[PDB]
Amino acid sequence: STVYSAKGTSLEVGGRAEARLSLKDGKAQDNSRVRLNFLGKAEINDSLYGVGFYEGEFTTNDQGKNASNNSLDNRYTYAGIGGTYGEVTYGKNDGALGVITDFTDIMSYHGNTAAEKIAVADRVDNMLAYKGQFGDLGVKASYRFADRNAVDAMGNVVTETNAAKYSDNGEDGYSLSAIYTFGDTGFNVGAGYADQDDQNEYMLAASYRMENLYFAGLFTDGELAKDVDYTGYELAAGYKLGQAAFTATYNNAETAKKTSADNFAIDATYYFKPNFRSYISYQFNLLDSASKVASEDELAIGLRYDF
Amino acid sequence: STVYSAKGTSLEVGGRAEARLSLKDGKAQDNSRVRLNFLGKAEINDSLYGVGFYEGEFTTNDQGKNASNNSLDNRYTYAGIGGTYGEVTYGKNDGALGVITDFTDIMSYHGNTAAEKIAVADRVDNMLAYKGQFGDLGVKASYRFADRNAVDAMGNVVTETNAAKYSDNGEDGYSLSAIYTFGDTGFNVGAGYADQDDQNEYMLAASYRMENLYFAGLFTDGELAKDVDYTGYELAAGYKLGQAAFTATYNNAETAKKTSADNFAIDATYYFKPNFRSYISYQFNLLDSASKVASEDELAIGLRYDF
Amino acid sequence: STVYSAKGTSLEVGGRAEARLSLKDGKAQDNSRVRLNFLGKAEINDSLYGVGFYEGEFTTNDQGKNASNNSLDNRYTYAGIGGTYGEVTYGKNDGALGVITDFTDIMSYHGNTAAEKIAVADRVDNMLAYKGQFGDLGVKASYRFADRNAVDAMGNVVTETNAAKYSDNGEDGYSLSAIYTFGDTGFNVGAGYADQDDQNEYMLAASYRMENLYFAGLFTDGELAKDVDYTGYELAAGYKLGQAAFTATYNNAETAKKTSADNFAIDATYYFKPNFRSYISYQFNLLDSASKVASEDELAIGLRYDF
Repeated sequence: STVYSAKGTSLEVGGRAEARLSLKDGKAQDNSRVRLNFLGKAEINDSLYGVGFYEGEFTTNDQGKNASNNSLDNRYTYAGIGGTYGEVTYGKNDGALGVITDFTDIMSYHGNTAAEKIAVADRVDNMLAYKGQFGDLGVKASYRFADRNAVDAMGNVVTETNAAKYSDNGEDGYSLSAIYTFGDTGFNVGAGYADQDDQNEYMLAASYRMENLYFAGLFTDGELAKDVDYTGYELAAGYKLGQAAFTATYNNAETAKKTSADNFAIDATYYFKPNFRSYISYQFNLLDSASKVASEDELAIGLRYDF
Repeated sequence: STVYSAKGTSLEVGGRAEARLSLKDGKAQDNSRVRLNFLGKAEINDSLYGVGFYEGEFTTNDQGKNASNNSLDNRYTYAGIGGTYGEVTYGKNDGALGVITDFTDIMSYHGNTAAEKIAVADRVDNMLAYKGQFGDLGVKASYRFADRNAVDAMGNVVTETNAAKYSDNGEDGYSLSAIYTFGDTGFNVGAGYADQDDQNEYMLAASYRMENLYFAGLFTDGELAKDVDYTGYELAAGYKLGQAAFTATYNNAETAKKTSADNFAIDATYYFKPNFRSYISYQFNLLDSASKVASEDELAIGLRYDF
Repeated sequence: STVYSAKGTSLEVGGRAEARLSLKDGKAQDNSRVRLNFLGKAEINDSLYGVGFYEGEFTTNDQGKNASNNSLDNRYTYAGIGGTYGEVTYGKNDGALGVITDFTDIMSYHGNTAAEKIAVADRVDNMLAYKGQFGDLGVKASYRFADRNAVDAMGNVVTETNAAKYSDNGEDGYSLSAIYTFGDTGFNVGAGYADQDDQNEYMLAASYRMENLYFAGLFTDGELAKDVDYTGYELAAGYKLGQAAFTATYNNAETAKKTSADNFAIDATYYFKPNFRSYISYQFNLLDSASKVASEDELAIGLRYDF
């Protein structure tokens, strides 16, 4: 029953099977998903290595029939090289700000509703991505090229068979972030910045962990388009008791000077094993009459198996 | 060349590569397919475990060119928990009646043409599924929630950005089945029921196995819509001689009081190994002038490798 | 962390993660891709075996947003049987001429621009494929059935529910090739032929390898439609120095009596390990004013991890 890699010294296969039931106004939606991933690494010498990575996400939307479900999202497709000076990759990979949004994104299902990341800062293709650790300072960066297109003699996009010349879409950008870990103390701070076409943002964050408790704060500010502001605040707390972890978050965002998210959420997660867990979560959506839909609370129940 | 699971104690990778040539009126169609699956299990204690499962189906339809083939069907996406009282899952998984249709679904390619299962009884998402064994009695059940949707102030389906309130599609339902195995004797009986919106059905079945022979009967009856009956009958026989297994079935169904299927089929399957087999099969389609297409016989030839 | 095959004695998992940056007129396109493959083999006796194979290709096209990327191509889906007299498969697999085009297709990214293969000769479904080695002679062949369709009483394609009779698309064809290896000398010659509907072609090739050097020639000639000629020429050279391999090719094709490709290209590839390599490549496109687009040079940079 023995499984081998064709060419590598080794291959790590991972991902999840994650059953998720969402209840809003007593009505049920299946938000379940599978992820499959493949990680290969080639040691070159004891200070240099090559890496390759894929991850896909697979869902269903039957709507009451045994349908054919052709739903795939290639979340990551990259190769890279790393070693003494860090790691650099090309192809769809994470920008710089995810490690900052992680300060307050601690829940099983809810949270992360007021820390919007633009593409170059989040996860996107046609991008070089860098990371490295220098003592207690963790750094990330990315640079994204604008995407080549083909245009007619008037400059409109057409098929390469019938085009006059190449142009591009102006979607270049970059991101940067740093995190300082204060020795063994449990304290971290973080910051980052990103810029792409008419969008820019910065983030600042801090956190503390001590034994069975955790808390953290996050501030996000910038512009999602020309003269369209965005500002967001999140706070987070966590408590561990045996194999159970309980979390709460408060998230608040405004967009174009109007409240766009306002949510307090709490959950309980039970770890039967490190890779098998159940959870239940409730999000109080505190926007007023926002339409009724935009304001509905959410109950979520789940079971998560990690491969 | 060594392959590891990222987080699990173990991972089982399975599926098939199955070459299938279909001939009708001397004209060939490629019905070949690949299935890939991933099964993870986490032992919690010696009476409790967690489970996660994915399976996809992958085909081609070139029609004479070297085409790009984007054909995927996520057949199963689920997690569950089981142990002393049985197993329960959420996400796309089997309803109760497949283990009943299996009494007569014994051929490599043909058969199973007069035992139609509705969605909640077959395989569908937004569904809790249960199974367990109590002595010689095997039981299954499922319950399906209706699917949440979003509607305008007049109650028509629209995008959640522009909706007034949540509603649903009324596609709730349930299924149940039981199978009794009569000790070591080779005798089994089975029954089940399913109900969803305007559809309901029941099934009754029996089978006998003794050494190199097998035979079985199946009866299906109910409604596929309001005042639209469905009744189906199947009989099956099987004979094993060395590494070859030969099967024959007769299947007959009526729908809205008219004959909709009438097929006698026979095949031979040779097991070179437990996981590599060839087959040939012929289906006599006995409907009269039904159009010519609806009445054509089918010859099928195949080769099946299981991973 | 242990990974097993469900039913096989063993399973080989392979493929690649391949980062590729393409630059034309200073404008960047992400041509990166992942391939995943699964190869199973069942030994029957010491002169007979069964085989099953899948391979998929997975890409992204974000165009500056963190998009959902549903891009899959099932490149191979087949099962087969082989042993003393060779191997035969059915389902999407290679026709006969790829092993001939390989004489001059030696670069990491460029080359293979003037050796066009028709479907039955390239890779296509509804096809039997054969290969075998008889002393120093390597042979391949394939035969493709025309694809069944369903037509109305006037002979137009419609759904099988509403059709009168079955017809087909006339897309039958075959291919054949042979390669003679002259003992230990480093010399090979090759030839092949293919025919499908209104297309036919032949190929002739020769190559020499000696130590750190390689060179080769390829000639292709035939018709891509009724009274639409195609002729192509390629030359190739290769030099290895430590872990670096350098290649150059010249490719020239005419179609309907006009020059359709004219490219000289050169590259360098560094093998850090057998399964991890970087490359850089430049293609001089020598067509004149062809539109500007059709004539642009290409710089390509890459990193390739093989699983």
